[PDB]
Amino acid sequence: MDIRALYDEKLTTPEEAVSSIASGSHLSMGMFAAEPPALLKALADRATRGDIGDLRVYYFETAKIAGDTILRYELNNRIKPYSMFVTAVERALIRRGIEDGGRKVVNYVPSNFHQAPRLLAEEIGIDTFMHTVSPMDCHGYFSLGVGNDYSSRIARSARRFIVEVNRYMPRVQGEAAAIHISEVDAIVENHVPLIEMPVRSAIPEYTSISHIIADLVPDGACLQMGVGALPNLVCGVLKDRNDLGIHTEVLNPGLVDLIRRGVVTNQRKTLDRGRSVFTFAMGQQEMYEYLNDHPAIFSRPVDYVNDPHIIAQNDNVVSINATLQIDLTGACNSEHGGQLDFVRGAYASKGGRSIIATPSTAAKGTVSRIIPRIDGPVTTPRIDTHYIVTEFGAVNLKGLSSTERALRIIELAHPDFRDELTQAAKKMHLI
Amino acid sequence: MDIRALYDEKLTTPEEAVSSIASGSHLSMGMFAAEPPALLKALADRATRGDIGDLRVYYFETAKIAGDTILRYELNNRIKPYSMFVTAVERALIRRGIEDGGRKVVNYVPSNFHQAPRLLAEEIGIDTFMHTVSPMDCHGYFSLGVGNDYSSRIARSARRFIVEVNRYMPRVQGEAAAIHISEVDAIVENHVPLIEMPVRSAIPEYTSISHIIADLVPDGACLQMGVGALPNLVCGVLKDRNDLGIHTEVLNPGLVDLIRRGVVTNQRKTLDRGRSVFTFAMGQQEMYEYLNDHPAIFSRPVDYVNDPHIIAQNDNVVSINATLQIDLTGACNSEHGQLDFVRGAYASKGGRSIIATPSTAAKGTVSRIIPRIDGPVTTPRIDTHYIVTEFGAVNLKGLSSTERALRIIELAHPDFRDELTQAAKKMHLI
Repeated sequence: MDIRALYDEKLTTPEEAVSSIASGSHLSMGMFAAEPPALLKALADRATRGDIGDLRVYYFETAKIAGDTILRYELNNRIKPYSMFVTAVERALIRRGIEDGGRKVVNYVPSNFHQAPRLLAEEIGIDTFMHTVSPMDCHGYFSLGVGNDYSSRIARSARRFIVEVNRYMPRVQGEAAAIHISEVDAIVENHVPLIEMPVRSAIPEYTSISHIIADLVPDGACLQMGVGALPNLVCGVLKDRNDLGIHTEVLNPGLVDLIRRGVVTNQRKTLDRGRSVFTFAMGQQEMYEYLNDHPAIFSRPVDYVNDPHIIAQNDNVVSINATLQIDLTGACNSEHGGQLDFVRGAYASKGGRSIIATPSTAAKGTVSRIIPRIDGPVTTPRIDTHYIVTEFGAVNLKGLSSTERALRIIELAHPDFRDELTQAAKKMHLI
Repeated sequence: MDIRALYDEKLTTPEEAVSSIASGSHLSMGMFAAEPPALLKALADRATRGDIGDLRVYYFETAKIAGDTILRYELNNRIKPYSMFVTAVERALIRRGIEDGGRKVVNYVPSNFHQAPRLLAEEIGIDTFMHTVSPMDCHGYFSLGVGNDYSSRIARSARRFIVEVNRYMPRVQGEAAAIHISEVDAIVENHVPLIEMPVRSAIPEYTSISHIIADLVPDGACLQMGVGALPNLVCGVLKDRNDLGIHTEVLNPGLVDLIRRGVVTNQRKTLDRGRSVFTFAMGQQEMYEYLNDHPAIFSRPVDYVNDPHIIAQNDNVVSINATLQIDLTGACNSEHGQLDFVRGAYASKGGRSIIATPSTAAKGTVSRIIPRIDGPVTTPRIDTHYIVTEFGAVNLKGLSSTERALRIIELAHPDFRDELTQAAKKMHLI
C-alpha cells in the first residue's frame, strides 16, 4: 500500500541486483531496446570475474546492448547464449566459433515467435527475467514500454523479476504491459537514451516497389509492416490514405508516422477498434518519445498479436515484409516466425493480402535475388506465399502451377537474368 | 416440387453426361472413393475419340479409378493433370514422361489441403465437378458420403455438378454433405463396390511403438489418426480407454473400430460434442457399410476440420501421423496436409502432436534417422512436438539444436548412433 516504501526497499545497484542469480539457471530478457544495459553489464562483469557460470540466456531480437555485454565472445563458456532468433550479433559469434575449430558457441533454439511465451514459461522455464521499464507512476505501476511480446508473460512466470527503470522508456498502455511494484523483485535505475534502429538509405528500386505495393493496399486496410527502408517508404506512399488500421508485429517509425498524420484511425478494425496494436517496438528517439502515454496505441502479448487466427479477424489486412531471395517456386528466404504468422494471417483475412517484396538484384546489379532454388530451409514456404513484388511488378502465386509460378516469377527478375533463369527452370523441369 | 420428375429428367448415360463439358475448362472431382468410375471412364473415352481438349483437372488423393481413366498417360495432352498432392499415380506418369524424352507431363499445384476449397473455387476456378453420391433419399437429397473436404464446396461453385449414384456409397450426415436434387445438373447410376485402401501388415516395431504412443494418450483424448498400419494398430491399444473423441482429417478403419466399440463418446469435445468429425474417409467395405445413416458420425469440410484454430478448440487432442524420415534437427519427411494437425494438437489445451516411424528400413539396413533432410520437408523443425520410434519418445519443444540432436541420435537404432553422432559433430549440431 505504501508504494514509495516498497520502491526504496527494492531499489539497489546493478551489481547487487544481479548478484543473487544462481549459476546453472535460466535467464531471459526483453527484446531489443527492452534489454537492460546496466543490469546486463553487471551480469557480464559477474562472469568476467568467474563468479557465475553455466547461465543459459534465452531471448529474441538481441541488440548491441546484449552483444556488447553478456553475449561478448569471451563469456561464451559461462553465459551460454540460447538464441531463439539469429540476428547480426549471433552471426558474428557463429563465425568466430567456426574459425575456432568449428566450435559451437550459439545454441539456437528453434521455435515459433507466437509460441514464445508458452515455450519460455512452460517447456524451457525462466528463473530470472530482466527488463528495462518506464518510471513508476503514482499508483505503483511500471510500463514495459517498447516491450510486450513474451516479456509480459515471463516477467510474471519467472521466480525473480528484476527491473531497470529508465525515463527514456515510454510509458505504454497495453495488455499486461503494466506491472505493479508488488510484482517486482528488485529495481535499479539508469536513465540513458534507448538504442536506435539504424536509419537505412533508400535504394532507387524501392520507389517503384513502394508504388506497386501501394496499389495493392485498399482503403480500410489493417497494416502489419516489417522494418527497413522498404516498409518506411511504403508508409511514405500511404500518407494520402484515410481510415487505415494497425495490427502489426513490430511497431516502427513508418507506421507511427501514419498514426501521427491521422491516416491510421483503426475505426475499420474488428478487434481492438480504435487502437494501434503491436507486440514490440523498434525505431528512433523521436518515435520512442511519441509512444509515451499515447491512448490510441496498445501493446499486446505475442501469442495474441501473431496468432494467425487473431490477425484474420480484421478485414483487409495487408502484411508487407521484405525478403533477400525468392526462388522459382517461389519460396522466399530472409536470412543468409514473425513474418510467417502474418503471411498466413493476412491471406486468411477477408480481403486480406500478404505481400513479400524485394529488389530484383543485389551487388550493383551483378547478383539476381530471383534464384533457381533456395539453399536449405526456407523463410516462407512456397505453399504460403501470396503476393511477391519486385521493381518489375507483382504476382499472386496462390493456385498457380509450378510452371505458371516459374514463368511469372522470371518476369519479375531483372532482364539481365531472365534468360539464365529460364534455362534453369527447364533443367529443373519446372518448364 | 416433384423429385421423381426431376430425377428422371436429369438421369442419363455417362457418355451424354460428360458430352457437354467444354474444352479448355477446369474440372475437379471427389477424393479417393468419391472419384466417379462410370463418369470418369466416359470422360477418358471422349479424350480417346479426340472429342475434347485442353481440359485441366484439379484434384487431391488420386485413386486407381482416375489413375486408370482420365489420368492414363496417352491422354496427357487432352486431360491435363493439375495435381495438388503427388502420389504413386503421378510418380509413374512423371517417370514415364522423363523416358518419353524429358517431357513435362504432370502439373503440380502447391497448396494447403485446408485452403483447397478456396484455392479451387476462387483462385483456380472450377467449371465442372463430378462426385459419386449415395442414392437419392425420400426428400430429394443425395449425400457426398465418404467425401466432404473441398467436395462440398465445389459441388456448389461449379457451373455444372454431375453426380454418379451408387448404392454402395453410404448416406452420411455432415455440413453441406447433403445435396438437394435441384442443385444437381445430371445423374448417372453405377452400383459398384467402393475402392478400398489396401490393408497392410504390421512389422514388429509397431508393437513397441504402439505402446509408447498409447502411454501418451491421456484420458478423454480427441483423436486424429493418420492413414496406415501404424496408426491403425495404435487404435488397437486404445480398445480399453473411455470417452475418447474424434476430430480427424481422414476417418479410417482403426478409428471406426473405436466408434463401434463405444470407446469413442465424443462427450469430452468442446466442438461437435457427441459426433465424430472427419473430412473424408478411406477404408474397406466393412467400414463403408458401417457409415450408412450413422447419427454419431458427421463429415465437415476440410477448411473447418483442418483449421488449426478449430482443432485446438477441443481439449486433449492427440494427432498421430507417420513419416519416412526424421533428421537430427529434427524436421520430418513423408515423401519419396498433416501440418495442420501438428499445429492444432500442440495448440490444444493438453494436446500432443505425435509423429512416429520405425528406426530402420530395408530389414534393418537403412536408418530412417538421418543427418539432414534432402530438399523440402513435410513437418518443419519449429513445429515438431513429439517424435517416436521403437526406442522411445522425445518432446522436442524448447530443446536447443544440441539437445535435439543428442536425444534424437538415441532414438536411432544402436547400429547407427555412432555414425550419426559423427555426422552431427561435422554439421556442428554437436
